[PDB]
Amino acid sequence: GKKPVKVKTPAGKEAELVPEKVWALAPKGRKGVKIGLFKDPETGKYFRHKLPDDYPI
Amino acid sequence: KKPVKVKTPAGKEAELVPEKVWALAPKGRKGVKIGLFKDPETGKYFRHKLPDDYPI
DNA sequence: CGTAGCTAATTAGCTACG
DNA sequence: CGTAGCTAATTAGCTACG
Repeated sequence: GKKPVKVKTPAGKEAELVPEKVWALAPKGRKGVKIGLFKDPETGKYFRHKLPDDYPI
Repeated sequence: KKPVKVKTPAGKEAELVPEKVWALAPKGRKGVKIGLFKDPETGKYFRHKLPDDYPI
């Protein structure tokens, strides 16, 4: 079970979505941010967003 | 559009035209003029100092 | 201090083409 | 039709000098 993330949707509302896919966006040598792929349940569209630094990848 | 004599990160010397130029200066100081270059050898970008007379 | 935008990975959502 | 190729969008640290 992948943990849900609290995100402000592109629509505007807040929601506890669970990422379709998770990966680390980082230039070599150092860690960067964690990016999750989300699907807006409302409009059906996709959007990316930063994840908490301690989110399990 | 004027070429600038820069030392590439690759190590070689080249006469390159900067894609983007601007002034990197704090308040009250002159600072420097910075150019955005692209190493033709590797395709890698790098910043470098431009002459103080360069058109910004 | 000060500006500017590349860099990394990922894929949906296009367009393009054979 | 099927497939291949390009971009938008997502972060923050990095680097250039004086």
